[PDB]
Amino acid sequence: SGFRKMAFPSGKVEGCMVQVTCGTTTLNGLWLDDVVYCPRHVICTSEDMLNPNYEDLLIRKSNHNFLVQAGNVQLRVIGHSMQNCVLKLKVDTANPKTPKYKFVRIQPGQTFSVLACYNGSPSGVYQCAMRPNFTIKGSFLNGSCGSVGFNIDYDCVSFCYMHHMELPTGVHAGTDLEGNFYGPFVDRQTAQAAGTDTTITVNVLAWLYAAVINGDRWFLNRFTTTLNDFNLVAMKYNYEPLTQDHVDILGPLSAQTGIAVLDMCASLKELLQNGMNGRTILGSALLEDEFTPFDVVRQCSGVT
Amino acid sequence: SGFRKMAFPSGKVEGCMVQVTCGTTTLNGLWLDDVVYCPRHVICTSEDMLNPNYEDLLIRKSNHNFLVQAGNVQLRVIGHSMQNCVLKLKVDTANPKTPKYKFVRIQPGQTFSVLACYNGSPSGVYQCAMRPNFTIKGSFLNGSCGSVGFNIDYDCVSFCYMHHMELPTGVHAGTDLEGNFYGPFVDRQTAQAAGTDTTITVNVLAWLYAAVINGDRWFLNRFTTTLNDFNLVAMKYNYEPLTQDHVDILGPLSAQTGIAVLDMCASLKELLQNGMNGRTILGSALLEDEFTPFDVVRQCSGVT
Ligand SMILES: COc1ccccc1OCCNC(=O)c1cc(=O)[nH]c2cccc(C)c12
Ligand SMILES: COc1ccccc1OCCNC(=O)c1cc(=O)[nH]c2cccc(C)c12
Repeated sequence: SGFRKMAFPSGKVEGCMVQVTCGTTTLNGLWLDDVVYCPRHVICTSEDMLNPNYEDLLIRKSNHNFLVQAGNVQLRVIGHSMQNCVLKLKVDTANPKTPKYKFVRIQPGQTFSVLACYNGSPSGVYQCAMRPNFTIKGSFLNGSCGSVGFNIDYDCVSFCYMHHMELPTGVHAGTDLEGNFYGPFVDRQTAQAAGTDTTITVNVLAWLYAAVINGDRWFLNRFTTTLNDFNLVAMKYNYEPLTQDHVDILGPLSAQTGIAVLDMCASLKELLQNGMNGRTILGSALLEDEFTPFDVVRQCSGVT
Repeated sequence: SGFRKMAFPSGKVEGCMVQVTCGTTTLNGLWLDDVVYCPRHVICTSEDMLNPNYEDLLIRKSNHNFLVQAGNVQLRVIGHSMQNCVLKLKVDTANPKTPKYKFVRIQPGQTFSVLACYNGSPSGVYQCAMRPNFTIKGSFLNGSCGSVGFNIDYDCVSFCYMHHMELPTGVHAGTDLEGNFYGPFVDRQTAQAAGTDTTITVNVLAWLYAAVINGDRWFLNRFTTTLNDFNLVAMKYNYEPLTQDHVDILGPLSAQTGIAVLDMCASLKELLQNGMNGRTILGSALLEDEFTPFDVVRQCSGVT
């Protein structure tokens, strides 16, 4: 028992982190097979970043200008290319530590672990959610660019995120591993509107199920509701509308606890309307939305 | 910017996890050099656990009865010994993945990362604190015994905890790597009183400094207090008394923010007496005590 914001073991990803330097800019790269992936803004200078002409900046760069160092060893760069907002540096040596991997574009509301790195060295690992507005509320300082987000299914790492920047609001933005930004963001130092965010309803319900499994049951009530009635409350409280696909994803947790999804919706409805009254659920005094139904089952079943 | 419950990168510890089987019990072992460390209760059966005679149970066991498997390879056990509540299985092969390491006994209020494992396979990593009453509020299921707690200083892993059991209250208990339990706990299936717990005051103050650094400043007020006045409030709210050693440890954060420790104590005093009034600090609606002053500086400075 117990419920924690658990990250995947980061070992397989640690073995892929390298340092990429171009001119005076240093950031992190991901070395998979004979390719190092990194944010394309590694080729910029402070003057460039207000509106960089990436095509022109990259034309002035040659293979030998990209300094890639894996720990203490230097990699020889034999090709370079820009794909969307990422640079792909072909190296002459395949990473011997390359795990089985996939590149995936995650959906908003899904979760992943971030391995925060500086100068190609891992510093920490944390679990987070891709917000409905495509930002991530991460923890990143100068030099963290190129740190990646991932999920691990047994021996396969699915890389879903590469960190590109911090918005003026203090939230984070990045791309999939093909360099396509999540959200409307652009790799420029400009004011960028992140859309209206909402709370991930399916995750809050999944986390209420995790609470019941772990013994925190005070919020269970004698009520039920309908998808329509629940969605009127979710609208008022800036929660994502609950669909039958979400109810279906919550099926296993509903079966495990014997609490019908709409009955859990009625508990959530009461917590939204009345608050927690100074009480806590799984050590939290707010409604947590960073655990998916899959995460709750995985944590509550011990998948390795 | 941003502040997360960040765990150390678990790679160096993942390479040390093995599966230990004795009879029908399987749990996790830590393979460092030519020794595998595991909880001594691996030699018990369900009937034994109410009050096991460990010396007698171990006498019936021979080297060949301890099945140690590192991934898919089997280790040959050439010696066994019990030290306090741990078993030390001498194997004929030194772990090639043994990082530079130390065994340390952490103090209550200090933090560490746990690499939760099942059948010798890592499943997840999370950050937690050793509670003032020597329990840990972890997330562990059946088979998690032998999972370890650690801290990493550059290339050196300081192992501080090995998981032994879940108390009937749902909190966790374990030992240092010499097998000495933290707290009054014994490795028996019995009702065991965990002492009165308190909130880690120095950590809550460190986390308020992390909040100021990251932009959450609403709780700062026009007041100050004394160590004596603050300690009367800390007594009433079951917080650890603040000492000058704690103020001294908070020196660097006080210098970074320019907010005197006693002025931050006055903000904490007001939050204890008035609550958060439906507001949040670093995404939390309660006062967080699982970040030490060292953790706050490390996260806010990017140590790798
Ligand atoms: C405005 O910056 C960019 C905009 C578009 C593209 C790239 C931009 O920056 C690239 C460098 N950024 C970081 O390394 C950075 C990332 C982060 O998440 N937090 C920070 C906290 C303090 C200081 C810094 C520099 C960071
Ligand atoms: C009463 O148990 C012991 C007492 C003293 C000594 C050893 C004891 O158990 C050894 C086995 N324990 C676990 O593997 C276990 C650990 C844990 O943290 N959570 C669980 C959640 C559900 C089920 C189980 C079995 C666990």
